[PDB]
Formats: sequence, structure tokens, C-alpha cells
Amino acid sequence: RGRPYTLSVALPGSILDNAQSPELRTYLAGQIARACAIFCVDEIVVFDEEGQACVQLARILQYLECPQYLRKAFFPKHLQFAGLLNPLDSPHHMRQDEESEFREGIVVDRPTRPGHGSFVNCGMKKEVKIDKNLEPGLRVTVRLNQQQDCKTYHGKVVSSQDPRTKAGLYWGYTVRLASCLSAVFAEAPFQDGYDLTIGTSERGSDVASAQLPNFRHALVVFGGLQGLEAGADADPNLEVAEPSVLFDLYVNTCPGQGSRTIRTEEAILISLAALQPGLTQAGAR
Amino acid sequence: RGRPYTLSVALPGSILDNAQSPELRTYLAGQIARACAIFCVDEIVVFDEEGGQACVQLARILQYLECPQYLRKAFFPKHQDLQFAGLLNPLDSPHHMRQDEESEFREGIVVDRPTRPGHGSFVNCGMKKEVKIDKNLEPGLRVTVRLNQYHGKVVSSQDPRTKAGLYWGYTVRLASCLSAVFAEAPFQDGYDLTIGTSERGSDVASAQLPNFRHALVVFGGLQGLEAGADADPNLEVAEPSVLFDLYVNTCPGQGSRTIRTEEAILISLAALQPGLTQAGAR
Ligand SMILES: Nc1ncnc2c1ncn2[C@@H]1O[C@H](CSCC[C@H](N)C(=O)O)[C@@H](O)[C@H]1O
Ligand SMILES: Nc1ncnc2c1ncn2[C@@H]1O[C@H](CSCC[C@H](N)C(=O)O)[C@@H](O)[C@H]1O
Repeated sequence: RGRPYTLSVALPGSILDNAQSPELRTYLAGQIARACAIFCVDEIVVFDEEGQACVQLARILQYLECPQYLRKAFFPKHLQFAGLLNPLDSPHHMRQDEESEFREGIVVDRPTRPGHGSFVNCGMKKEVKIDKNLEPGLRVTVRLNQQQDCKTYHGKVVSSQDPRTKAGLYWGYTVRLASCLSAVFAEAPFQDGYDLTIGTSERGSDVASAQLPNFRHALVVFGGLQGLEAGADADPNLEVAEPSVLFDLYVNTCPGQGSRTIRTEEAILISLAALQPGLTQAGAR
Repeated sequence: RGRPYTLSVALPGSILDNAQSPELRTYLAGQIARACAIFCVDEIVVFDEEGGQACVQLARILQYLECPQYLRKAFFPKHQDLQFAGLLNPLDSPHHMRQDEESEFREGIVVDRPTRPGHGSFVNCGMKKEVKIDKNLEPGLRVTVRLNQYHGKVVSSQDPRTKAGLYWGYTVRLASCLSAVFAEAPFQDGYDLTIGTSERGSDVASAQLPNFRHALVVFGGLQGLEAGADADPNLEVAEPSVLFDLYVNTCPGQGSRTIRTEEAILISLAALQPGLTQAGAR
């Protein structure tokens, strides 16, 4: 039932600068968030391929990922427009009425006696009581007890990776800022790093011909208006050459494209669709 | 060399009504045009899923974007539906070339220049000079011209594709209902492969596409293909799958509750691309 692999996507913040209005800038950020949610992307890495655009993108991505009942707690907000344009509707974004094995919550600032556990706002009709003693303001994943007229529901804090790794549920993404293209690779949140890296380009090899190797943590990387060339050339930590040398695979995911250029946000949907069968097979236990 | 098959996409004009501003409405139309151009779609069918304004606005934006830039003044007077065209992303298709670019074919408009029966016509093909052709044609007609390898020959508009393998844009068709998508196909034998899309469809990974000549991929709007099927008095079906050769979910295990039509076109045409390419080949 569980999914043992992760999928990360990297792209440059600069793509917001190419948007033609403030409204379209915000919509574009939403397009990115939605593409990643649709394809059950676990991490979005926003890199500086050269600042403002990177930070604005990352913040919108985080806001959209956050369950609605937690947003006012984590975001000074009103971002509200971005959320209206492109809601994720992901499995952790359930309504108060819906039954769920897991829920995201925030530990509430309640005066408690040491050792007596904590109270969590999981967006339910009642607070959830947990045995772990945690600081108010932390975001946690709670597994609700199967057996529950008490003042609270009861649950236990579990790893935020449990819904995916144990139940096969998509549970949103984390957003990482990277100061350059080398940092996309170097500052992976996995000890082992990304063991399968895939770059994308019209100059890549045919995606249809590639055999994806078995993997645990995949990374798919996208460029902006000037391709992965911009990021590669700007970073002194990286080999000076065409970008294909920086990846395990470097693929064209739309053979015979009928437009001269495919935009980053279009390419993420096309590429993740093209790679989905392969990633599913190669990532399986 | 040539590509012997066509690919048509159908969707409801009603999706423009779900856009949250006038500017986003125009932007969304452009998203449809670009998704179709990227995938070398030859025809976009805009249908009325209620069984008029959204459909006409979508159709007009699609046609405007398809038209080579040097012919837009001739074919597109200023209109309210195109007031936000500046926010559109150009298609940058093969027939959208600059004046300096060498090309085997160019689109043109026959122009009013002195001629006599039998002495042919002149065509504005966007080149430095108007192009002389041997065929007598009325001014104002759009034609495909094969340049002599400033003289050319008017050829079938399907030659760039069928002979040279070039994507050459799309035609736009309005359909008054879902059944008309099928019934008013511009091909004599109709669409011989029809593919509907839905989260309730069978897994696209198991689909086996039969050899085909004219493929059709159909998308619903906010309420799915159920809406158009239900609203059309020419159909009396329980659910939409029986209208199609294949009825497919193209994004297994999707991580959002709903995939919007414009997202789904990109995902589904990507998912089907290997299959379509293989099954349509000579
Ligand atoms: N055919 C294709 N296959 C895979 N990815 C593509 C693609 N076309 C565009 N992309 C993705 O979309 C991004 C923006 S398009 C970049 C265009 C640039 N002229 C260049 O030389 O690459 C690219 O960096 C790549 O990540
Ligand atoms: N998983 C999926 N596979 C294929 N097409 C999909 C899809 N999800 C959405 N679509 C396409 O996008 C359109 C808009 S989404 C429609 C959702 C509607 N609640 C319904 O019951 O269908 C659909 O009509 C379909 O053409």
C-alpha cells in the first residue's frame, strides 16, 4: 500500500519575472503548485539561476500547500487571491466532516502541566489530545485513534512521511529555496541525496527510449526562459559545459513539439506525465 | 517523411466561465491554444455543453492565435473578445515564420492586383514581395503556397503535414452539442478513433490504440463529459464512456481532487502521445 520513493521538482524563481501582470504572476505560481500536487510531488525546490521572484514563488507555493484551517496560524496572509485562483485540493486538505486516518494540525498554546501531553488543532469539531509534550505553534501529522462523548479526540503524532510511506497517500510538498543550481543537488533533505536526477530540455534525449533505474529519491529539474544553461553557467561550483553532464538523464519529453518553445509551467505537466509510468515502476519496492 | 494522420481535440467553451477575471478568461483561451499547438493538434472543436458567448469568445481567440501574424490585419478586425490579446502567449508554430526565414511553404492571402483570366494571381505570403501564382483566385482567400525551389504554387493546406511532416496549425470548429462533435467531423469517414477523458475512465497505461487515420480526444468542463452528454437530446446514454472507442484516466493516483480542463489537455496529450504516434504511423 505504501509508496517508498520521493519525487522532487526544481525550477527557477525567475519565471515569475516573465509574467505580464501582477495577477498573472500570482496565477503562474498557482500553476506550478497545482502541477506538482497533481503529480504527487513531495518537494519543490526553487533556485536562483542568476531573489525577489524566488521568494515570492516559494511563499505562494507554501501558502497553497498549507491546509486551509492552518493558514491564518502560519501566514499573515491576504495570498488569499492565489488560493482562490489555484486551490490544490490535496488529500490533506479535507473538510471538517470528512473521515481520515491522518490529519495535519498545529499544537495549540494551551497552559499544560509538564508530562500531560499536548492539544492539537486538526481542524476537527474537537481538539485532538496527544501524549507527546510539544511546543505550541508546531505543525504535526496526527494519526487519529480508531476507537474514540469525550471533550477531545485522541491521536498520536507520527512522522509526516507516514501517510505516504505507510498508507500510499499524497500528503503535500515541502518547499526549499536554493541559492544556485549546485545547491539544488547539494542541499537535498535526504542524507543520501537524490539518487536519480533528471534534467529537461528540448536538446535532451528522447524520453520514450530511456530506461529509468531503480531509485529512492528522484529529482526532476526545469529551466526558465534561457533553459538550464542559465543556471549551469551562473554557478561556479558546476562543471563548465552543456547541462546534460549535471544529470543522470537529460530528456526531451515532447518529441516533435509544434511550438518553438514550451514554457516552464507547460513543461512540468508534460514532463511529469511523460515520466509518470517510468517513475512509478522504477520507484516501486 | 509525411504524417498521414490527424489529431483533433474537443472541449466545451463553458470553461471560460470558470475564469476569475476578464484577463484570466483570455489567458485561459490562450492556454488551450498553446496546449493544442505543442501537441500538433490539427483541429480544435469547441462545443456547447448546455446543448453561446463563451464558445464564440474561445473560438475567436483560438483562430486569432493560429493566424500567422502577417495575415492578422487582413483577417481580424478589432473586437471585444480580443481586447486582452496582449496577455496571450504566441503559438510560435512552423507556419509563423519571420519575413527572412526560408520555408518550403507559406500561408498567404490572395490580393487585388491587376490580372486577366488565365494569368493567375498575386498572394501576400509575408515575404518582401507579393508571390505570383498560376491559379486564378478571388482576393481575400487564405491559401497555402509552395515556393518554387517570387513564384509559387497553391497547394492543399494539408500538404505541409502529409508531405513534409510539418505541423501547420489547426482549424477551429464550433459544435452546437456533444453529438455534433462526432456527427459534423470534417472528414468523410468521421473520426475512426475516439478517446474520451475522465477520472472515471480506465487506466491509460492499459489502453491499446488501434491503427487510425483521424483521432479525436474529447475533454469535459467543470462537471465532466456527463454534462454535455446529459444536456444533448440526440444522446440517451447512462454515462459518457459508451460514446467513445476508449475512455481513459490519464493521471493515475492524481494528487488533486480535480484536474482542470486546460491542465488535463497537457497531461492527456502527453500520456497518449507515444500511442498516437505509433498507431497513426503509415
Ligand atoms: N521538449 C522539451 N522537453 C523537456 N523539457 C522542456 C522541453 N521544452 C522546454 N522544456 C523545459 O522548459 C524549460 C523552459 S523552455 C527554455 C527554452 C530555452 N530556449 C532553451 O534553450 O532551453 C526548459 O528549460 C525545460 O526545463
Ligand atoms: N484523471 C483524469 N484523466 C483524464 N482526464 C481528466 C482527469 N481529470 C480531469 N480530466 C479531464 O478534465 C475535465 C475537467 S475535470 C471534470 C471533473 C468532474 N467533476 C468530473 O466528474 O469529471 C474532465 O471532463 C476530463 O476531460
